Amino acid sequence: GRLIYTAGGYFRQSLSYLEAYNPSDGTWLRLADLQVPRSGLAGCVVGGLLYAVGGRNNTDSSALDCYNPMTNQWSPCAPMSVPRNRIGVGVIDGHIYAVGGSHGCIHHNSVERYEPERDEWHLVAPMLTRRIGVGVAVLNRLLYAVGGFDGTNRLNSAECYYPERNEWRMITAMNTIRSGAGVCVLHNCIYAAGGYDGQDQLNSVERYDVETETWTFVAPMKHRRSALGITVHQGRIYVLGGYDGHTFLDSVECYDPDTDTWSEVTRMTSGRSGVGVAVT
Ligand SMILES: CCN1CCN(CC(=O)Nc2ccc(S(=O)(=O)N(CC(N)=O)c3ccc(N(CC(N)=O)S(=O)(=O)c4ccc(OC)cc4)c4ccccc34)cc2)CC1
Repeated sequence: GRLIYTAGGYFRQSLSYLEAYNPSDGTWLRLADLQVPRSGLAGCVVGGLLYAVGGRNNTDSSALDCYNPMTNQWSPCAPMSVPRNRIGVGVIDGHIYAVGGSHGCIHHNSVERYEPERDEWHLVAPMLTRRIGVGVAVLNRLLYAVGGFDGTNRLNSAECYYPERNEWRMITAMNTIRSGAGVCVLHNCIYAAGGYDGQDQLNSVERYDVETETWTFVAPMKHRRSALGITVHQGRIYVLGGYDGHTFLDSVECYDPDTDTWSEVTRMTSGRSGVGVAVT
């Protein structure tokens, strides 16, 4: 079936593991290592290929790498215009948007679009706010950028990028300050799980309802975590690993909306934070 893929991460050092999880049977698979270990990166899928974007290696990375699940092989792509650690990523119409992130102490508000048909990156309109450790979600061909750190403030704001118009507009702020949160879209809402509010790692979780332009809380996860991996598979949310203030988790929790519950459904081969994640 489809698999949940987790690339890179951090446990004492930057990692190059690429493992895949099969929710239809609880199995883990070991795939080809990343050529350079990275954490703080994001994953996404376009046309069957997995992409590892940005992060920080063993200095901050502008790398974009493609993984073919059919050949079990990694291949370099065109690099981004700038290094982007703690990057968020979305896909619109087969094009990868790289949002925010950091290069040393520069906190990006810039955004660039990658086209796989050309192996080219191009800058689009910059966000209204600099954000590293920013969650990114794509709903209704709109790209949403949620939380993060702007270099001075941890943020609870969120903005919205309009591709046809090439512009950003703020939207309603979350109830909670969140950097390094997990953000995805499940059943036409934006979900923001976990994060770091400035003093603690969070386990709260709020979804945004576009119509009501409201953020409302939902059942919190069992393990407070930041810098977690997140994805959606067969109508549920999966959060993977992360840091809870003391430990690098190996926990994988699964949110079911209909029942509004978080189950623990497996554990990673080892505990880690700062993984990129995708499903294909
Ligand atoms: C310098 C002194 N010191 C401090 C800590 N320490 C132990 C340690 O370092 N743990 C540790 C914890 C995570 C990693 S990581 O996942 O790999 N990584 C760096 C990467 N790119 O690899 C990242 C760090 C911080 C982030 N956040 C946003 C943001 N802008 O900071 S955050 O989640 O909100 C946060 C977490 C923790 C926190 O402290 C509680 C505050 C905010 C990230 C967000 C998204 C993706 C990666 C992030 C690596 C080591 C050793 C030494």
